[PDB]
Amino acid sequence: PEGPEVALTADILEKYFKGKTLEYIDFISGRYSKSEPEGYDDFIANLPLKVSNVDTKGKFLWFELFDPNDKSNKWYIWNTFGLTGMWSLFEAKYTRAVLSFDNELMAYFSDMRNFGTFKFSNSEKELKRKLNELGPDFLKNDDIDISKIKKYKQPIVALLMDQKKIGSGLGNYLVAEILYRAKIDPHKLGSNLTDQEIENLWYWIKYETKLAYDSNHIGYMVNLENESSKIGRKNYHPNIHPTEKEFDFLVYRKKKDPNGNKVIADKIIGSGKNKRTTYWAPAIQKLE
DNA sequence: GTAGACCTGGACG
DNA sequence: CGTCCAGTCTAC
Repeated sequence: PEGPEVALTADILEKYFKGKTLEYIDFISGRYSKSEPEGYDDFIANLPLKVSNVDTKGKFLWFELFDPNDKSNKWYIWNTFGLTGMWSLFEAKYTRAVLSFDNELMAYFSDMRNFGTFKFSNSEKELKRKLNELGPDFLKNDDIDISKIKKYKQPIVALLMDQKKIGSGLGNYLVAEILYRAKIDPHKLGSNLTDQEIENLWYWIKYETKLAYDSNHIGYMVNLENESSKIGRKNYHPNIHPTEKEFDFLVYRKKKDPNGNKVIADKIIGSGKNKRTTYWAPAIQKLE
């Protein structure tokens, strides 16, 4: 669940559930079966509700609902995928939440590690502040000012993994692939990047996110792979055209890049128990 | 900057 | 068996 997976998932959810009426939501296992989500009791007390939209910003997804007869009464379902969260049209393994729509329609959210989150709110004010905590969506926003990179004396890989400083949506596999394509050493500080490197990086961020979004089976939303190939793709970053028809890992979790160059599995980011692995090829990515 | 935790495996020896 | 590896928040 990196930006592209969450965006595609929302598009599929919109295809199958926009305009549908939600009658009930149940947490059959995981964290929310042990302790209910924030705002759950009030939400259930207000069902049924019609789904007006399903949107995303970076890795954050949310459902917007309302009472047909009371268009003022607007509710939101906040959802975070974590590391293994997945939505599906069938009750897959690790199903945690079951959404019951009218006419027997069903939607399921499964999450093996249970790192995903759910929150219910009928406050648009709160949702807005939540969205403001996230930087511009790297996939959906075509006019981001990444030149802001230069203001940070931090490793470029850290700045890109951050969901607020420059933009939102990039995760561990996307950043590794983007820096390799841009030929930039992960350790390189944003403050040391040239304007030439900046515009180059921006190019690849768009290329990689769009390629990922257009893919049908990268592997992090397997429960909807059949649906992925039965729905189109919004034309984000209209001017960018990836040559490959399916996203492929050039360095992430690889022993060597496509040309035999050694791939290092570096521990640049995090500390203690939150250390992430950054894959890069020293022969290709340099500090220039 | 450094450490841990949330929670459940898969892959490997 | 055991040992790594696999988004985000909290605390000294």
